[PDB]
Amino acid sequence: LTVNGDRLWDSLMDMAKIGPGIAGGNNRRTLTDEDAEGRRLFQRWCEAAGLTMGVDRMGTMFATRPGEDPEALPVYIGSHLDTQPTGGKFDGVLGVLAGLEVVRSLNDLNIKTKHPIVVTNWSNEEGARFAPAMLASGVFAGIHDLDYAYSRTDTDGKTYGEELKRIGWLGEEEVGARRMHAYFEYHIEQGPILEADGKQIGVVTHGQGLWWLEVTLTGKEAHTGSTPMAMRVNAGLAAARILEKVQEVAMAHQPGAVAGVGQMIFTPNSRNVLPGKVVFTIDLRTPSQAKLDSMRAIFEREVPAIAEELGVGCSIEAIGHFDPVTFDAVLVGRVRAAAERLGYSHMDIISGAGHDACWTARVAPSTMIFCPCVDGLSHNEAEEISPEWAAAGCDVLLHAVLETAEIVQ
Amino acid sequence: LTVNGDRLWDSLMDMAKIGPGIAGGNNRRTLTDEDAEGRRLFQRWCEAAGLTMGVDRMGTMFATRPGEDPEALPVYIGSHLDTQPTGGKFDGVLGVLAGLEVVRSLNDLNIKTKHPIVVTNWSNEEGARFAPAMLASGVFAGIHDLDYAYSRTDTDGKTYGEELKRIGWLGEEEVGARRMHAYFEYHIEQGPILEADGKQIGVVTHGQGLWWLEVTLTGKEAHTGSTPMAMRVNAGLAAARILEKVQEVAMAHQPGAVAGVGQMIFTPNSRNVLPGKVVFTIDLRTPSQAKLDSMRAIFEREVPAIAEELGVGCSIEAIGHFDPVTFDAVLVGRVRAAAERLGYSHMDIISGAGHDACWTARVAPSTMIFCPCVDGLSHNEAEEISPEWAAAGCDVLLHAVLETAEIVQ
Ligand SMILES: [Zn+2]
Ligand SMILES: [Zn+2]
Ligand SMILES: [Zn+2]
Ligand SMILES: [Zn+2]
Repeated sequence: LTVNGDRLWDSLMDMAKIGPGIAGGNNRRTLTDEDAEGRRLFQRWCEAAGLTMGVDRMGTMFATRPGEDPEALPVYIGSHLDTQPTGGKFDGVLGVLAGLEVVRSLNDLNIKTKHPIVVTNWSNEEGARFAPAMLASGVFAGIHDLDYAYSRTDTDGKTYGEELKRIGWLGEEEVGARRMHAYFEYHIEQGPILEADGKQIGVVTHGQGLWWLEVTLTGKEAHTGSTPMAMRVNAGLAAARILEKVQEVAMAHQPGAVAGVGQMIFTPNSRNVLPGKVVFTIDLRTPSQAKLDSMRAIFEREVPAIAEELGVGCSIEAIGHFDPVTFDAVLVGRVRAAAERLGYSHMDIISGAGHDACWTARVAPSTMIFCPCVDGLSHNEAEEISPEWAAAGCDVLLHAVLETAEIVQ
Repeated sequence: LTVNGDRLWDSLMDMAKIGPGIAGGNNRRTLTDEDAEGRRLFQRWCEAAGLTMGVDRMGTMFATRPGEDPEALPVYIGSHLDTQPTGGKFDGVLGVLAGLEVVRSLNDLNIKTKHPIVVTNWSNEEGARFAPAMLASGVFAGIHDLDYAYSRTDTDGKTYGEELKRIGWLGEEEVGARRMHAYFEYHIEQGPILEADGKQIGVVTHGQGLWWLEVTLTGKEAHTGSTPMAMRVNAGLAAARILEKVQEVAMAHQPGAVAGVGQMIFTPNSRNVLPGKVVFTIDLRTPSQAKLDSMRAIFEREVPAIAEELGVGCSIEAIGHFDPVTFDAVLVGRVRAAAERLGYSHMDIISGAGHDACWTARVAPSTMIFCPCVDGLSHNEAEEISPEWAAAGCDVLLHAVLETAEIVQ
């Protein structure tokens, strides 16, 4: 049994035509008109494949294929259609549309299952327009209330909840109200491991835990000409030395830990004035609870000490956190076995990023499947997979789901 | 014997009322309409003091007080009325309005001079809106042609030359056509030295030379979750290590050198994506030619080696440069002597920043006078001096000018 990879591929290219970016990728941020366009197209496809559409109060979309057991809970296949402003075509979209290809493959064969199958598009997974990321799955898994989620505002000062109403995807359903037999998410690695190790299938075992530590450094705004070295209070240098320490800390915890900085903000950011304020986020991740606690403790001690070294003030706010996630070992094994059975090359991998699956794992037996991506490139328009990679993992998805939903024939 | 410090102070407070900033300072950037308003008020004052106004093709304003010798070249008293967006009330303004106070004090006493005195408001000294700084004095001293200066455009894409015409300060006079007997500029220190050493008067002997080395680092945009440490090409860490090098190089060149970074720009600047591009300016300065060449050479060699260490691409563009300026020893001497005779405390100081004086020094015997400023604060709305500080240095200015222009009696 396999999926129609050509049909999968075509769907990916059709969805990529909505909210196209500036370089062959996508800018289809959550709750834009472009996102509404993608939602509608997906719904059209879902209906054409015999699925009934449910929508929750966060706008998550649940497309149900009936099971033959009316008491059986559904096997959910989820991801997200929303993208980064420099979005790739495959991040998120692959998982959603793989779920759709699974259905279509089951419809082609008239397969009946005991469990219903529900293909799921989570609202605002990316957290690019409204933070946090994984916002709708967050409410679903009880991580935060609807109120909190609704009040998230974008860089235009519009709220999530207003925008959700504006495009008319404020659904009827209570968020978190569905119980899942199981949850699968198929996604690109967003990293270079599978490609570099030549593996078609990443058997996701865990998701790495993280802290986002937002560091605000307070310097003295001082002309870089007229201020002698000995009288500088240099928040940019402090930031710099902290970035070194972050690298040193990450390296002391190898293997299987990361830390680094993506976002750095100097104020005023003039060429001839030392910053009054420097803000940055230390992103530290590991599947190892001990390493995550250890890096976080180290940062809490050393970051202000490095600031203090330069007379720079320092406050640290935890703006993101979850502990390492263990995917359901039975579902993991199904994915591993299916990859073996299908003759695909495969390895076990840690999910480096968070996904909606990391939240569903709290309320439901959850796992993920990875396919490779070229050069580990993600969150960028040049993000690439082959149709062969797309289909390989969708095949593993088909098998793992069908084993879980249970074929009636 | 002295200036009216009350009248000086009042003029400062009147000028600070035009294009007021957010917080006690000024946003009266060059060739804004509020710049035009400041120009107009200064002209009104100038005319009421018996000065005739000339304007060059850059909009520099030259207010002449007659001399008794019709062949004598003028003693120029210059600064600028344009401010940083978060400008202080005193930067530039003090010099121009001190020139006006000198005139008024000479008029109060009906003093005649051999040399005419010209009060000068240079256009776009700050270089906030249209870069570089010292644009009008630059053209005056032949550093750059009118073409280049006119073609400077702001962040809105309006050109300097359009804007100059818009406000109707495109003057008749050929830029650089005036020959100066002498040039004085009275300016705040913009640094903490005079304040820290309890001196009222900075006798400026030299202006430090500079290089501005804009470094563009090319990294790999890579998710900070999904990318293993060993596969990162981290342009932000490269930037960090370069900032540390910059500090270590600065500290090796003490005494009498600076280097540091005010401007840092990460792209895309997301929390979960390592930058594809980091741009920053290494601002390095010293009155020592040897140390300036040394620092420059060391950066040109070591910055790419730091980048190469991390696999980061590196490109260095010199975006600004002038050599150390020696102010005219005779005019320096007069400033020092006038401070001594008047009983003000005083020290020799190096101009940390560039000023219009540093360009006039090419075509004319030039010097500067500094007064203190609170905490070295400049290019910020909380930039502060006392009326006492303002007046002490304007007194030294009156004496130095009158000795140079020569009293008739
Ligand atoms: Zn995703
Ligand atoms: Zn993503
Ligand atoms: Zn100035
Ligand atoms: Zn200034």
